[PDB]
Amino acid sequence: KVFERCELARTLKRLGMDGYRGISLANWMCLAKWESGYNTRATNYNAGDRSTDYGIFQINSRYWCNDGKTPGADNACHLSCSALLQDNIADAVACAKRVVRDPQGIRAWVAWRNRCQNRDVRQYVQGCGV
Repeated sequence: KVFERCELARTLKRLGMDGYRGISLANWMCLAKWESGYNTRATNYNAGDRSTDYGIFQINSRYWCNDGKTPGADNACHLSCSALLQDNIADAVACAKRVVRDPQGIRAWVAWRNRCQNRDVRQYVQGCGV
């Protein structure tokens, strides 16, 4: 499923993401936008370390979900990586919340640092009623 902007903003808000561990909804939107273009089916294989990034937040298999094919990987969200490819993003949101509970917070995603940190992200939620 490829979400429309405001559709996603409200979906995320209903899932309790607004202000989760101090992270505004606009930050999550900017993250999903740059990670997957709001596409829940987005996938990226990393030939370098044999891991894959899954879903709307491009959550990596080396640490967060299990796909059975990533060497010496962890599964901190305790989810099959397939759960991160559903149209329903509840499990992906649960996992993204897990990711940010760690030291780096939202900084865990390099894309956020590159495209969202110290940027004007207001435009991501304007007009969405959130």
